[PDB]
Amino acid sequence: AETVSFSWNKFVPKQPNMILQGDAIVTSSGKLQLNKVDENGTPKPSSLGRALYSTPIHIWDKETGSVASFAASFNFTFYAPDTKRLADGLAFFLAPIDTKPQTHAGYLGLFNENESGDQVVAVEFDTFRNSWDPPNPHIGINVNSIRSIKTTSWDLANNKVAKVLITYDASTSLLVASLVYPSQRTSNILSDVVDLKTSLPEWVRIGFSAATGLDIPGESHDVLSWSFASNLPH
Amino acid sequence: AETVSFSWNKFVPKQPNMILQGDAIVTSSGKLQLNKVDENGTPKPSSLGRALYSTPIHIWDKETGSVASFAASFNFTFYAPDTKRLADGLAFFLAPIDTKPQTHAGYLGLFNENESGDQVVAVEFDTFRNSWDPPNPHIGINVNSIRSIKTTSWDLANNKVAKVLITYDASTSLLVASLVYPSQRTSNILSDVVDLKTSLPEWVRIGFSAATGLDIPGESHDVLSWSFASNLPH
Amino acid sequence: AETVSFSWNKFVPKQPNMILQGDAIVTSSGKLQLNKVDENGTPKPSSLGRALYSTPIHIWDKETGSVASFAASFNFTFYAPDTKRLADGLAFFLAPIDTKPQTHAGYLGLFNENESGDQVVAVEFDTFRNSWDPPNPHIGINVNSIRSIKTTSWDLANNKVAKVLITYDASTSLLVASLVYPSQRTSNILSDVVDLKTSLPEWVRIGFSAATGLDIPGESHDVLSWSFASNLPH
Amino acid sequence: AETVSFSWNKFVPKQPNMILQGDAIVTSSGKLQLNKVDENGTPKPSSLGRALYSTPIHIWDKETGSVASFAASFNFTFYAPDTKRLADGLAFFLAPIDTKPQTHAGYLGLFNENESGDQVVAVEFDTFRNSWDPPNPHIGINVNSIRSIKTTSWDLANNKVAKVLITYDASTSLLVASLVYPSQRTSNILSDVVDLKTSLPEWVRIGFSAATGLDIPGESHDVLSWSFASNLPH
Ligand SMILES: [Ca+2]
Ligand SMILES: [Ca+2]
Ligand SMILES: [Ca+2]
Ligand SMILES: [Ca+2]
Ligand SMILES: [Mn+2]
Ligand SMILES: [Mn+2]
Ligand SMILES: [Mn+2]
Ligand SMILES: [Mn+2]
Repeated sequence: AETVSFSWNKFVPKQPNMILQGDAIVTSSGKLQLNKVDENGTPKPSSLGRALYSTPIHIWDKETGSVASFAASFNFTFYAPDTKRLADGLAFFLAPIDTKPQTHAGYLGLFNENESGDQVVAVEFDTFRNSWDPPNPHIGINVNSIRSIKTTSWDLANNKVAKVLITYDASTSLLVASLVYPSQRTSNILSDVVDLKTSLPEWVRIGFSAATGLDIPGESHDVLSWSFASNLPH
Repeated sequence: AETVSFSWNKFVPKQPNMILQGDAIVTSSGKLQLNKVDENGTPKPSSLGRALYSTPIHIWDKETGSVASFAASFNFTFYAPDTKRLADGLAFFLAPIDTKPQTHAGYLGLFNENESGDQVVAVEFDTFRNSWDPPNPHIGINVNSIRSIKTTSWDLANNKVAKVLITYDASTSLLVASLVYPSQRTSNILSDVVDLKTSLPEWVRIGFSAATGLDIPGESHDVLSWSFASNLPH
Repeated sequence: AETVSFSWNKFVPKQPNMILQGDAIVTSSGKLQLNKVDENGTPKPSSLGRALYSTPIHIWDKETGSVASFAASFNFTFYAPDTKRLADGLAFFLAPIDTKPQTHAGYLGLFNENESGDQVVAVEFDTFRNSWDPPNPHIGINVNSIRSIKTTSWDLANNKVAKVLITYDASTSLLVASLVYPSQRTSNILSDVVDLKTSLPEWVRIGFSAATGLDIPGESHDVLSWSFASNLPH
Repeated sequence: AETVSFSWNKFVPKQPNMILQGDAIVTSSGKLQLNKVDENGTPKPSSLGRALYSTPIHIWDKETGSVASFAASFNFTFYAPDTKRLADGLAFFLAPIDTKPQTHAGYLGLFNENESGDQVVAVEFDTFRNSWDPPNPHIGINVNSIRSIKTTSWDLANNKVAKVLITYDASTSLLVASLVYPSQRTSNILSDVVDLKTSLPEWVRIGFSAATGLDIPGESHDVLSWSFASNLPH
């Protein structure tokens, strides 16, 4: 086997094991703040921040044919000055080692209009209905496209902390995404199969991406903690 | 801290670390078969089997005031000769060290008519609507009563294997129960708060209980694997 | 695979997951005190206490032929009113589920004069030279006999805490025993091969045994903490 | 807490999570070969290869004052065409993020003549007696100096695989280094206290360094596997 793991209950500014892109920064308060915010703490429209764990992960082996199973968890929140006008969302994803930020707003920094997507697999938390979207805030599974292969309703709550759990079982190629609000005693879950061998390169970096509304502030997105474990078998 | 854990991908007949009650047995095939079955593999009505992990778990400390966080997973299935007439269900639970089987059928071997329940906490997978029940097969959280404190719809499927995950976070006293059918790419999740300090004794045994229909065969219930981890803090 | 593990930084009187034999007790102070002691804290000669983890461990599989790898750690100490007259020692061991205390003093509660030993594997910390012994306090590897298959010098220290680590690698059948005194910055290590398949039953209980001098007080032995992990492969 | 871990039973050429310096390469055979070798497999004198795990480790916190505990293991070997003329050795170490190779031969690529050492902590396996050295191959604990704070005899064996275990317990600041030859059923152990807070920077990279004899071939050094875990407390 080949394994890797990590856990933090907080971020540390300038931590050398995280790559930051876009507007993403880490506050003295230990928060990974993905989007730029006004004085009064008001998200600025057209913000785009990404953050990637520095060490590349070995996700599958062309030689042995093995695919890793993995699991990630995190806590996050968003703040919306106007609960009625949200945009655009947050995503957890896997991409090529040299991944750079893509289009903002509704493309969540991952993808691009008029272009087939890099090899990017993501789990989205989407607040804004684009043409390709279902109605309402949803959770989705994106496989090389911002046009989700499967979705589900996300009972979101402004300013409350959401506890997220993502899991991938190589044995069934089944990806599971669950989200829970302890404050609310509320919960959501989504699942589908994903072939990692056909959607990602052998080695990838994993991380976060979030965007504020194109022309509106939408909501800011902050990640509070992060945990992650991968097991690639012999 | 104080921890304990275990994992098996199969059961072994006569394994000395499992307590069996009722009709529960372990097949040569490595299945923990909770209910008695006809020649043709047809569940017998009024069957009741329970099985408990032999070592008692330390769930909370009256001295320090600490409460354990824990997590359990398992795979299970049921077989119903007649999909239209199911009964009664299966449960995962925690009870006092000296726990014995209670009433069958709709009481899931856990509880009793006309009696306040021992200190029993359970997560149920309920196939039969009793008076106290909501309509349809559901998943529930029972806290000393068969009358669930909270429920959710269970998209079940005859003969398919369900992958279950139960979690308890002392920090928020939030219990989470999730169930997934990889065959179906289908999933369900439930959550609520439970005060272990007021609902269980310091030490408990954890295990399985299932019942077939009172006067009908309902469905049989088999557990295939079991994993479990507890962490009681200083 | 099949795994089990546990960890405690202290013992709790009456803990239901420990079996006590002989004079062994657990103090309110969280110490597993193996031998009986005078008012003034003076060991009584001919004391014999054993303690076993309640759940039986699956050490090897006659069917699959697999053997578990495992690891145990603990902290312990002894007190000797007279450093010049020590006896007899302490042992960590594995034995049959129904193991009962054997001969005391130099037999460490494990074995018997004039009898071939049950299926008992042990790692000893031996303070008293019996006929079969090398000179000086030593650490040994006993395989069904109190006459160690291999030994090494133990730089012991009265009243100081020793940190012990025992490991078993099925892949090489190599058992490793290491002991460290942080106070002293001193350390000792021993290793040899042991065939578990030929020296123990499939299932065993693991635990501690200690004896005070036959006609002298020797030293008392206390275990402070215990950790343990086993992995039996498919 | 803050943790990180990893395990590999083999290296993969071009793996993106390892930094290679000097002559270090990874063979198709999955071996991390630290030193350059003739056609016939004969070490070339004045070889110097280092290899570092790419992600920086958080070893202590100036803010909280906490220091990590950690553990590393590995398998390694050396080949000596002439068992009577060995040089110079291998080391496991921790250094600053931007660590570069230093002096070769007896300086093990870590240090320099006439210079006080960077903040480098190491555990050495030393085959050649330099002026500062004790007689015979030894294991040592180097703290900012190639002049070991403590040493012990190393019962080495040409061409056999050694299994190494290094541990650091913040609670006692005690570093433990153990080495075992299963082929030989032979073992060695060393321990001393090390103040990480005064000998390393908060963040470091960990890795391997080995050197062949100045003017002689000495022995080659190959690392076969690597495991590592760190836990930095709140
Ligand atoms: Ca959208
Ligand atoms: Ca019911
Ligand atoms: Ca003796
Ligand atoms: Ca030297
Ligand atoms: Mn969407
Ligand atoms: Mn119900
Ligand atoms: Mn002896
Ligand atoms: Mn040296």
